[PDB]
Amino acid sequence: AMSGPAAYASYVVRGANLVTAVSYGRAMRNFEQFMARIVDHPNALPSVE
Amino acid sequence: AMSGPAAYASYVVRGANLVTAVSYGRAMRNFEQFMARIVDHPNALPSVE
Repeated sequence: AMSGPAAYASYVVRGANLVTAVSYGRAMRNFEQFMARIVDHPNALPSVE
Repeated sequence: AMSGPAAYASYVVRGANLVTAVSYGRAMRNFEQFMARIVDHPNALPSVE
């Protein structure tokens, strides 16, 4: 017996990646984390937890 | 005597322009108004008015 997930994780190109996917021809996994670290906390050192 | 602007037009790379400027090698002009055509309201034909 084991207990894992039941479904796939869903990744989809939503409203901010979809502009750079169309216009630049490059997209990114999870835009919201890249934006919330470059401009929101620019001096946050990479910690583990 | 003519009427004209008192100052220059501003363009700042703040916001979502700064993420793609750092992560990728490119940057829009007016990313926000450019976003409202592609994902916020698609298949709308260009009209001058």
